[PDB]
Amino acid sequence: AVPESHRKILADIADEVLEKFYGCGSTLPADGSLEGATVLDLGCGTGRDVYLASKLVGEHGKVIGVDMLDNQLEVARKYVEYHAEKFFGSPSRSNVRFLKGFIENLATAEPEGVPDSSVDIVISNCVCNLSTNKLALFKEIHRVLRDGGELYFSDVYADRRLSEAAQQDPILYGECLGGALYLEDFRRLVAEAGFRDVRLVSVGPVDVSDPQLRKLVPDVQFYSCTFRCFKVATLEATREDYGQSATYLGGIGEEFKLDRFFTFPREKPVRVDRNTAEIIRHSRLHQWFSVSAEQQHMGLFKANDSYALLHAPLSMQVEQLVS
Ligand SMILES: [Ca+2]
Repeated sequence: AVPESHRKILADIADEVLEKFYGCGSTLPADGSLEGATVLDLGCGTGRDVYLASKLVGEHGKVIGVDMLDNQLEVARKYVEYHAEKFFGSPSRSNVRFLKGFIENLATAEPEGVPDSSVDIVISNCVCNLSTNKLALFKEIHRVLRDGGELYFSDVYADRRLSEAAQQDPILYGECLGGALYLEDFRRLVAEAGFRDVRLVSVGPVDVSDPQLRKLVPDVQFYSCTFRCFKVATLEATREDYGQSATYLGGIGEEFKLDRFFTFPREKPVRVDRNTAEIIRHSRLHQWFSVSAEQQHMGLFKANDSYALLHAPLSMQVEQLVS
């Protein structure tokens, strides 16, 4: 937890914001990739993650938080000036705002709604499983994102379908296990929402130890997954070879790790499927990459040392890439 680069910025953030923040922090993409981005944190709380992003996006970027806990927002809302001077030398130069509303309908949040195609990166940590309608949440994320933008988030998933009994249990529900999707049900739902290519960034195990809770979910394996789901018009459901290479140019780290299949060393050409090329080309990432032209179609993409897993269901990717 807590990368070194963030550590200094957190030391700067108002102690009331940190003391009262509920939850784990939203993980963020590589810091350099955030410059100038518009970022939205679903379930922002006291604003810990909003304020951290504020600094990293710089003065041209902007950050929006949403949440419906009155108490937590009121804290967030009154340290705007604080952080605008601590990051940007004047108290009237804040690049952030907090909105009150259900994450399921961003359009009706207060002061203002989040308009269509206005956001580069949507972040959240552990909001979906406590959510009332997952599909409507995902559809709404897709609405607010611009082309090339991404949902970059962490949640709890399961390696199989939970029983109605487990879904009804209030302790399980509250731990965000009860509402966990089977990963394949997840992949289909999110695709029905418009996101056709889901990329695994990292995965951790989650254990249920308490013997009676465990009895509702006997052999179920839960995982904490961070996924990134780009909104890019040209993506297909399959990962197809059109003979391309991408080359990370430098500037935002020694190397760029797109997901658990694709790592790009500075100035070394790496062969890529066309989905991966389109993500690079239409996302903010284009700035730090060179992507070669589409040739003739060559079949499914195999020029990767884990290609069989690359095409396998999410379930197999996750379980293999923990162990
Ligand atoms: Ca949060």
